[PDB]
Amino acid sequence: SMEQVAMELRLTELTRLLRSVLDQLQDKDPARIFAQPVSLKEVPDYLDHIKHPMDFATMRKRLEAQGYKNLHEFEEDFDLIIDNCMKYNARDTVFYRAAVRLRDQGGVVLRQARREVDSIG
Repeated sequence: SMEQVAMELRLTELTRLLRSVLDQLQDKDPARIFAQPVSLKEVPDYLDHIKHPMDFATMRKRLEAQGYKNLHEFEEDFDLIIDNCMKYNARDTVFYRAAVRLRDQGGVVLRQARREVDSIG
């Protein structure tokens, strides 16, 4: 149907906008602490601690399969990156502090993205 295609064009445009959002958030992690999944080889107990791991590469695969239906879903995954890190690592660690900084800096980007998603439909 023509409706199905119009829907698909909106998903595609959302995917375009989320890709740019993703790039901007990832620039706020110049150390690449959140680039890749936590290694189960190097942290064998990780899944005893963290039930839903997340990282920027895993978000990027979902993105390019057009697997985010709305900004809320995308934000949930971004928040997992931050929240997982702040639970697993202590406050006095480079990792915890990197999450805080990403959260604070990401807030600005996400604030405007929400306006753009509402605005452009």
